[PDB]
Amino acid sequence: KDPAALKRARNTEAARRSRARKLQRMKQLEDKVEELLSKNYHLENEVARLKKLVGER
Amino acid sequence: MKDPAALKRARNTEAARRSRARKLQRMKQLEDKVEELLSKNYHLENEVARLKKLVGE
DNA sequence: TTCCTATGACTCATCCAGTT
DNA sequence: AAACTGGATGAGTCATAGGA
Repeated sequence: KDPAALKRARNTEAARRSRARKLQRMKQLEDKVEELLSKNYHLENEVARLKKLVGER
Repeated sequence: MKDPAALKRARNTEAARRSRARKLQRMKQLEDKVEELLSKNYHLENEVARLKKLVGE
């Protein structure tokens, strides 16, 4: 192992934990986009229900 | 002396430029929708507070 | 066989952070 | 210390999977 050799198999792992970590950062941004659409589904229905027992505007 | 292989890299290297613009744009694309959706749903939460005050809970 | 791209993995040159 | 020690980012290149 030169310090370049040591260094390379170690950088190679820090490039790794980051692809793994970059995978998670988008799988979550998919979920915050999911739940927000389930919340807009239930919320505009809720409005149409209380809307009905009063007026249309 | 030359480029057999310098054509295979200058093309693979375009392809990695390309594959990486896609991931860049699905990521900014979803994040705008997290801001957008967020915004619709506060307005709707307010309209629901209001119609449950016009009428009730 | 043979060719060709799209994506994972590894290397390189930076650059940044903690730490004393 | 804008230079120790070692991790971490961006972009080219390598190894492979899939496609035709």
